[PDB]
Amino acid sequence: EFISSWQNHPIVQVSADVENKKTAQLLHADTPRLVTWDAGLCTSFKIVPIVPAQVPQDVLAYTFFTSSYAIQSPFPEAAVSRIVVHTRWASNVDFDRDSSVIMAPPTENNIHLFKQLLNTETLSVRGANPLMFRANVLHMLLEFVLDNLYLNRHTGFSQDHTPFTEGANLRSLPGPDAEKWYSIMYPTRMGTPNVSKICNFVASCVRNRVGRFDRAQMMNGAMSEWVDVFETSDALTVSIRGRWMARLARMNINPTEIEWALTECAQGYVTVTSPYAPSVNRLMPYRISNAERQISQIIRIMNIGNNATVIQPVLQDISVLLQRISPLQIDPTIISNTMSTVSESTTQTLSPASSILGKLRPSNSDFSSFRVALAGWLYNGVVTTVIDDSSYPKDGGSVTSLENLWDFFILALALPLTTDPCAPVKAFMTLANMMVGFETIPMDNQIYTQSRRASAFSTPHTWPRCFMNIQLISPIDAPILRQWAEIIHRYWPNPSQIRYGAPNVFGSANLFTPPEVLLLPIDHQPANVTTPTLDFTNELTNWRARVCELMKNLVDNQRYQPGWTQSLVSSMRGTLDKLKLIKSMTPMYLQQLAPVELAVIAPMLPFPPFQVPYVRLDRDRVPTMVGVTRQSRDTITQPALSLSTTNTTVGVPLALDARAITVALLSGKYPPDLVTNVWYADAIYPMYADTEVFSNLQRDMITCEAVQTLVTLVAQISETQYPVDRYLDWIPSLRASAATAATFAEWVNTSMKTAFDLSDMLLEPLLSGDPRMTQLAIQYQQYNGRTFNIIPEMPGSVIADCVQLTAEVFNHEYNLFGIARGDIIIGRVQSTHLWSPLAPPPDLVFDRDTPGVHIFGRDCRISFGMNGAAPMIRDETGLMVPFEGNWIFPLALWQMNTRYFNQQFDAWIKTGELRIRIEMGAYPYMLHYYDPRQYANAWNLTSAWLEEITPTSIPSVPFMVPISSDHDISSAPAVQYIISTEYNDRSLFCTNSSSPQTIAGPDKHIPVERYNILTNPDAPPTQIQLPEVVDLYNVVTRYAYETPPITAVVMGVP
Amino acid sequence: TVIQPVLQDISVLLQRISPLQIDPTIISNTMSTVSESTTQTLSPASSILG
Repeated sequence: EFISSWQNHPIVQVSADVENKKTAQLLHADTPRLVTWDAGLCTSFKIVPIVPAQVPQDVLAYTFFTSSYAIQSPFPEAAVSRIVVHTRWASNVDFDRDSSVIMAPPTENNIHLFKQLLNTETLSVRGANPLMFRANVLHMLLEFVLDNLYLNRHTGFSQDHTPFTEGANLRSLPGPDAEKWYSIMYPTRMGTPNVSKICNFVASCVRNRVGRFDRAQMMNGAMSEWVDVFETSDALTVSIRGRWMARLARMNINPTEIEWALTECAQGYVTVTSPYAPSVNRLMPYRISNAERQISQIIRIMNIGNNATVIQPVLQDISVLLQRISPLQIDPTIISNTMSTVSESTTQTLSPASSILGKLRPSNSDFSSFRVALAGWLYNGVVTTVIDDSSYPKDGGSVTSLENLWDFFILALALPLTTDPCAPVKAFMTLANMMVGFETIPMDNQIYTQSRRASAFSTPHTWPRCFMNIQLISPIDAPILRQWAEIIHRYWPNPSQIRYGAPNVFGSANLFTPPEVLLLPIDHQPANVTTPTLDFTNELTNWRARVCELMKNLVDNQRYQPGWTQSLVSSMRGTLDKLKLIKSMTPMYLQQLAPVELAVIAPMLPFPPFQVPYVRLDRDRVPTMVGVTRQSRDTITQPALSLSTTNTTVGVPLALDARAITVALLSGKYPPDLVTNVWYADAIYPMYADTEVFSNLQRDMITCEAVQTLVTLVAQISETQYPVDRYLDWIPSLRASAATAATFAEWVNTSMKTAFDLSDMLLEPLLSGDPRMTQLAIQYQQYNGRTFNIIPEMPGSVIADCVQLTAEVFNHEYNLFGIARGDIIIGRVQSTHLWSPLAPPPDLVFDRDTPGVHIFGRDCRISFGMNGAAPMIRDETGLMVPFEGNWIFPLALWQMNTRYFNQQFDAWIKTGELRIRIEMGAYPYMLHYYDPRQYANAWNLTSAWLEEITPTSIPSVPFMVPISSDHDISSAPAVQYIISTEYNDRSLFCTNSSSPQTIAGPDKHIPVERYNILTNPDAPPTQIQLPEVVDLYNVVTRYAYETPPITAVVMGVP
Repeated sequence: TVIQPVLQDISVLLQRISPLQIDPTIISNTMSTVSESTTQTLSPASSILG
């Protein structure tokens, strides 16, 4: 029943997204589209006709005008012409950034541009909410900048064959119908037969500044490296592209340092070559500062925060790569062969060999879990590999059981390879549990007694006193267990370090450790031969030997031995002896080769290593918390102060299988004839033909760029802690809340993703939380309380700077963007004069300090007239006044009482002597031209505008401006109601451009300062007049650099 | 029985006069979890959501 319901499921949007695919993002990220080439004109401003020229006419014969001879003109030949922004209206690009900003001529409505952001509540299609004008303008400027990120392309030239120029070189545009461009690029090339405006302007210009200006021809017979040309353009886009190219050039590298980096990162196992001769200036933008890498690393950490499903596939990928590169493979039969030789009697009820072989079951697939355990060493910051619960004995076990003895053996060998700091305590408590009743020790309290599950001891606070202080364990009452504790303290592996990477190209994303440094939980000792042979001088070999000796002492104890038959004792000790001297090559591999492989692999990871120091037994330095922050508290501004109380803990444990790791430790063999320097040279060679790392570097650059853009943009509509300029305060804006900021940030993120062609997700972790106080930091804390924090000092950002530059320019050229500044005055003006309403005569306007005015505020209230008395309204001073004179309203005051005010004031405004000034700040505007010789009344337009005002939306202000003429005309009355407050008519370009002069109506010659290079013989060619006046004819640098793939220039030696 | 309608009606009136909107997707996005801890059942993030 035309109630306009069921129009609400419209534009109201959706933001909630299910994001289980963090793994896909982490394993591979889309590369930004950095380099793009533009072959067209580096301009974004278009001159358009508005009113066709008065041709033919009864005054001048048609033979005078230039158009009658079909001569192309650099400028429109029209009665009225104006300037309109139209990004890339002449460009010819290869990749589209799909962020165009286009308006229509002011005679055509342009309201839809300013209602694009937050007018989801606006009903009318012709209206928009003034309070989001600032946000809409900021979005428009951001898209304006983004659409212009292109590199100018060098096309080609041709010498002139006509006397119009002194043999200049003219650049040829690509694409079809290139004829029209030659008349637009070079205004000075036109002939000057007439006295008209265009001909006069051209004749008053310099003649040698046209076409090609300078070039750098390096190689005879190849493309010129770059050129400089005089051609139509705008200073703003030229500056933007210049700084963009400057950033790209700062990011450049050359092949020689590339081969140096690749040689370094491969540890000398791979040799690559680069050419040595005059090149052609390729462009390979891959070098970025360490700060950007740290920012990207922190963002990446915050994604995988406290989630295991996101990190586990990374570990499997690393395991697969390691298995692909490593020379170590499982010996199928070593354990069975060595255990089949022990001697035993067939009359025994038990057989140690049976039990051990039953527990081992070497399924050959155990090296996968061994490899993931190895990979865990690189990410102890977020992932803490631990032994699964199921590996421990079910009820706690007992030393009298053979099965429990073998379980203890498996756990004892498996534990030292995990990244869990609390591992040694669990190793000790594993035996302590089995030894209960048999042999006792003092524990801390009644909860964590000697009979707790060994896996329960997980934090430094639970470390038993007796374990840290050996003397508490009685050498008489507990010999075996004291011996075990001494073994743990004296023979646990010592962590070490190793250098890796190529910092001068790849940078370094290390946070809590020095660059190039990679920590290990095992001491590394480089091998000095390339033909390895079996050796027993290893940490892990000593560990296994000590464990076997401890078991042997346990069996032979006189308090425990008499429970066993002598034959069983002999078999057991023989089995332990066999296990002691097994010929497993894995400890050698871990001590000598594995660190080299990790160092080789690490720089090529998609997720660079993130480590915290390994502490052997210093309970004071065990890390207990790793946190990141993305916000700041209420009043705290300095990140070093709010970091402690605004961080979110990050980390997650991962479970492994002790059986598998023990099998790996026991059954490793090398290929029958191994020569390491050949094996690795053969294996590593393919894997350094991968260019994913450089792509990751570019992605990292864009991440920080976007973060800085977000903070700078948000610092405009709200209040933040960072210093920032402010040029758009005069544009009205609402009192922003958290929700408004979140919506604005979502829009910014969408725009940036679209512009650079990113299909994955960007900035999302920052969207959660309030974006008005963003800050990036990270810290971790030891057990003793000493804390360490890292605050990456934010680098620059070209896009934010360019956006601010365009905003600063907008503070002067707001007319060109279809925006009028100031206020409006509503009042009847009837006369035959021809002044433009956009440039009203000074006497018609008034302001707050004009004598005899009335200012009105929040207390609008009206007393109706009675018995002929005039109605009255209350001034802000408490005076009662009639409906006449000059008033001043804040606009919201009219918005909140539209209907009442219309009904009360329209008659007096139309016919009486009432004039009102509405305070707007800024507003879109519309033009309606009219014939001066005909009667014209503008009351209908103003009436519609007034009546369509809504407490949420207003429509574009309509103006009625006369049409300029180039010959004598009659006059006719005109009734005007709306005039602007100050000058707002900077958009106009020329009037009667094809005629000798303008007789009636507003007059305007070609803006001379827009062509300062041509008009001023003394100006240097490279002068610009920003931010006050944008020029329309500049010196443009066009490049011809190559962007070859990495493998095309650097080829390895097989 | 006398009290019940009064409180119910005032609750409804407050519910559809206030600008506040209750949106649990805030909680869901902040936790940003489906089911962590692939193998071991204990996962506090899933537990609190449940």
